[PDB]
Amino acid sequence: SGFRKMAFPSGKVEGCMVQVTCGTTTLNGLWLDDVVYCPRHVICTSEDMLNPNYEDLLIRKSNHNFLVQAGNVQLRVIGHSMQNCVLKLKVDTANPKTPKYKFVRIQPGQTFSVLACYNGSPSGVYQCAMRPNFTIKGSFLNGSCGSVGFNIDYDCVSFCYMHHMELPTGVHAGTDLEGNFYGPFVDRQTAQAAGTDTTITVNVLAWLYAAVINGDRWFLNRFTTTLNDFNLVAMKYNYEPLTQDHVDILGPLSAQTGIAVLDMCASLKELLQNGMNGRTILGSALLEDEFTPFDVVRQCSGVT
Amino acid sequence: SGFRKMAFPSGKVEGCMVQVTCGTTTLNGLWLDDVVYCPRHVICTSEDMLNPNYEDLLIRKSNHNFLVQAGNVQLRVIGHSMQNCVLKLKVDTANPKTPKYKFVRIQPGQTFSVLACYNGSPSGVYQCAMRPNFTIKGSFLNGSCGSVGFNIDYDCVSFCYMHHMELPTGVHAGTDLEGNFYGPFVDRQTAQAAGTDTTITVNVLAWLYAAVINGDRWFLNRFTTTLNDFNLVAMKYNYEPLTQDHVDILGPLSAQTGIAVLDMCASLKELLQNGMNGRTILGSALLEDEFTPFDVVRQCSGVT
Repeated sequence: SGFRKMAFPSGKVEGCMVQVTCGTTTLNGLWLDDVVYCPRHVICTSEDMLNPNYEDLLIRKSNHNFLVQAGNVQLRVIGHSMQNCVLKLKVDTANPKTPKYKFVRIQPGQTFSVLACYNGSPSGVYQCAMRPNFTIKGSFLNGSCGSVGFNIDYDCVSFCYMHHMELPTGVHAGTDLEGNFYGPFVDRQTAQAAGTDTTITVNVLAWLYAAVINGDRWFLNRFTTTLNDFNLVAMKYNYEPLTQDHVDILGPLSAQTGIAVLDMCASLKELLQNGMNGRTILGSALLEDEFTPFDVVRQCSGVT
Repeated sequence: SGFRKMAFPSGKVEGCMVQVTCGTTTLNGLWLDDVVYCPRHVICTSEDMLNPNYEDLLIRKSNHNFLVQAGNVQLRVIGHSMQNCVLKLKVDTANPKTPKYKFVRIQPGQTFSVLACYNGSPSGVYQCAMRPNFTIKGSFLNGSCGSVGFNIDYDCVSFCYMHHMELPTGVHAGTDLEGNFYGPFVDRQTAQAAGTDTTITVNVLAWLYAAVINGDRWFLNRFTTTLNDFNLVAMKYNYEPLTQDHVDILGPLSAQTGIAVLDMCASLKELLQNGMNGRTILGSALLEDEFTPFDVVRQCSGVT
């Protein structure tokens, strides 16, 4: 029993982190096979970041200008290319600790673990969600760029995120491992405002199911609702519309608890309309939306 | 910027987890040097757990009755002893992945990372605090016993916790790595009620400092207080008494933010008396007490 904001074990990703230095800029790289992936803004002076022309900046860089250190051993850079907003540094040594891996582009509402790194060294691991506005709410200081987000499926690391930017509002923007930003963000120090940070309704419902499974039941009510009725209330509270796809995804939690998804929707409707009245659910005074239905099943069943 | 409930990177501890089986009971062990540490209740049938005589139960066990598997390779058990509530299984092979390590007994209010494991396989990592009543609020299913709690200081793992028990209230009890329970708990399936789960005041204050550092300032007020005045309010709200030792420990956060500890105490006093009025602090609607002053400094400075 008990339900915790749980990250994937980070060892497999720890073995992939390196330091990348170009001129005076140091950040993190991801070493898989004989390629090191890092944010292309490694080539920028903070001055460059105001209006960088990356293709022009990159012309002035050679293989020997990219200093790649794995622990306290230097890797030899034999090639470099830009793919979207990431640099791929070809090295002469395959990472001997390369796990089975994939690159995946996640959807908003999907959760992942971040291994926060500085100078290629892991400092910590925490669980995130891709927000509906394609930001994440991370913990990233200067030097943390190139820190990665991931999921693990048994022995296969799916990399979904590389850290690039903090917006002036202190929220975070990055890319997939093909270097494509999540959302409309660019690797330039300019005005970039995030859109509405809506609540991930399907994740809230998953977490309410987690609460019931774990003995927190005070919020279960005598009501039901419809998708359309619930959605009128979701809209008012800046919750994402709930779709039949979401209801289908919650089916196994519905089944396990014997609470129909639309009944749990009606419980969530009353919580939105009435608030918590100073009560808590799984040690939270707000409705948690950074657990997916898959997360709740995994944690409640003990998948390794 | 941003402040997250962050666990230590778990790789060093992942390399230490093994499976221990005795008869039909399987749980986790910690492999350091040529010793595997596991809960002594590995020798119990669920029947035994009602009133176990561990010395008597252990007489019927030989080295070959303890099956220890590290990945899918069996370790040869050449000795076994009971120390308090843990078994030490001597194996013929030193763990080649043994990190630098210490065994530490933590105080209530101290935080640590848990690597939740099943069948010697890591499922997840999360951050805990030793509660003032010497419980932890974990996420542990059947098979999770022998999962460990730890802190990392650069390259040295300090092991502070081994998981043993869930109380009927769904909170968790375990030992240090010398096998001494935290608090008054015993490895017996009997009535064991936890005492008052008080709030770790010094950790709340640390987290309020983290909030200010991260731009969340709405709760800073025009007031100050005294330790004695604050403590009258702490008592009423089941907060731990604040001591001059706590004020001294908060000194670096006081210094960095320029907010006197007793001024932050007066902000916390108003939050207790007035509540949050539907506002949040670092994405929480309650006062977070599972960050130590050391945690806040580490995260806010980016220690690896």
